[PDB]
Amino acid sequence: LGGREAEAHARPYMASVQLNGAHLCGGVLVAEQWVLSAAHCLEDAADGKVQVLLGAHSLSQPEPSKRLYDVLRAVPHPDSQPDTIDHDLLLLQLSEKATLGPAVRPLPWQRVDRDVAPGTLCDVAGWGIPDSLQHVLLPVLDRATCNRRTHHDGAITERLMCAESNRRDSCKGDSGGPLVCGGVLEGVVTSGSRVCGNRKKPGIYTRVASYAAWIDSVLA
Repeated sequence: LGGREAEAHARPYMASVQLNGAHLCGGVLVAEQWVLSAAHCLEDAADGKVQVLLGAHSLSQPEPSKRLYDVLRAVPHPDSQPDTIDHDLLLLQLSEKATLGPAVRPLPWQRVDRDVAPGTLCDVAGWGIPDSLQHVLLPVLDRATCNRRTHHDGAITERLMCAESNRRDSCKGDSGGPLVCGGVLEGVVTSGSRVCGNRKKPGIYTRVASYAAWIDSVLA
């Protein structure tokens, strides 16, 4: 473990989904040629060019591991739609297998369909408003509380999970950012609301383990 040039990055699985050269959404490298993000990211596809940037820590600094990849195909869950929070997953296939290294490496995702224990501190990372990749450990909430914190609209299914969150988070945070617990991908954020108000809201993430068969079916 020594390459005088290429530097190691703490979160080598983070991918930046870009549109016309600017950060659109965070994503996670889950296989050499696949990046998982949220379907709502490709919402207002300005019809521009969409690419995936890997090996980046900071989007405003030169780094030897940064590499741009084009997208061969974008596969949103078949049941996702703009007016629902459900099945908000999106798999992007890169133009070619990503060259892996100290700054580029796939992250294992949870295939065992069981809830993350409430209270567990999970790593949420992404590029907010962007510069250096931002990350915070947020505690997972029990579904009961989350349901009541969402004003009880039964919006939280067993295919979704919740984490604590502050205001900036719910308005200035990465719109496709993963939720990683114990080094395993567990969730993908469902929010993208850019309107910053005083309305505090918990963080809602799509549980990847809940869509294991689908992810498997797509990557096969």
